Amino acid sequence: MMVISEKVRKALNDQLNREIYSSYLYLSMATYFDAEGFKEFAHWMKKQAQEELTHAMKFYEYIYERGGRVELEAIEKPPSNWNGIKDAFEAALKHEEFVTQSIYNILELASEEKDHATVSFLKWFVDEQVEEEDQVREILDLLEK
Amino acid sequence: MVISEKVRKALNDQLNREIYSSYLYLSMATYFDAEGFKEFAHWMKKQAQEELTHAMKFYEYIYERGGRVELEAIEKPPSNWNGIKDAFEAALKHEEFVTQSIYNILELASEEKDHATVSFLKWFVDEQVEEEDQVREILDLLEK
Ligand SMILES: [Co+2]
Ligand SMILES: [Co+2]
Ligand SMILES: [Co+2]
Ligand SMILES: [Co+2]
Ligand SMILES: [Co+2]
Ligand SMILES: [Co+2]
Ligand SMILES: [Co+2]
Ligand SMILES: [Co+2]
Ligand SMILES: [Co+2]
Ligand SMILES: [Co+2]
Ligand SMILES: [Co+2]
Repeated sequence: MMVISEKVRKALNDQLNREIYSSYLYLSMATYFDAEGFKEFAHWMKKQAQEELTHAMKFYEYIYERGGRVELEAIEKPPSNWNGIKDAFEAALKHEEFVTQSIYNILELASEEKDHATVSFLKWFVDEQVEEEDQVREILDLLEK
Repeated sequence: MVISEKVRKALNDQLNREIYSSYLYLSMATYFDAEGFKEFAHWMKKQAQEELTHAMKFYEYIYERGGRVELEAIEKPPSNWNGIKDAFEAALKHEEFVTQSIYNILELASEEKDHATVSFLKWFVDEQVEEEDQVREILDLLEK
């Protein structure tokens, strides 16, 4: 019933678990901000946390509409503390660039397999990822002022 | 054409709404730049660019479904607002109109069992919810 390859289902499945860890990382950034009493930065991390679950569930439902199956993996414990405000956001940017590269790797994999549906599915996330990296760069830019 | 004329017209209308939103955000950049709010202006210019990418998504989807795009005249946007908060409230009010308009196309596309168009729009429903919350977040931070 699967109209994607195993290599593609696997890579999509891996990304879903990365989106889940992303939500968890952002949640853990919330705990740091909130403990430092930066309640607005924390509110942004909790919103980002809920959005990354939106990302993960988008991968979920794509995997299944293409006849695949999802296996959830263990979620590593995220850091719960950073050396200041700028450093936590630098970590967010670092993580978002990591997510971007991983999505790029799936896109090239899907193109070499002539998988049009998965290429087209992924282009939506490339744009969101460009937006999400620029968001952090803007925050970092404004903090060094 | 594998979309109905009703959906095509709805999608072409939204394309022109994205085109206008881009021009609105550019106009807001002219205001922020005039007033020295250079960083705000950069946000507007990036948003103007993004709204154009929204326009070209609808463009390509229409042609991919066998429809045609027709570009309408672009209204002159406001040039000036009464301060930063006023500029961002207008943005928020404009985003809410864009959100409603997309839902109306989603409603119509569902009723016609146009599955491809439902699936296309659900990306925009989610982007719209984020874009609304971004400017709402700005406004809350301005009350400060
Ligand atoms: Co808040
Ligand atoms: Co994500
Ligand atoms: Co992200
Ligand atoms: Co977005
Ligand atoms: Co986002
Ligand atoms: Co910038
Ligand atoms: Co800037
Ligand atoms: Co738009
Ligand atoms: Co918009
Ligand atoms: Co956006
Ligand atoms: Co808020």
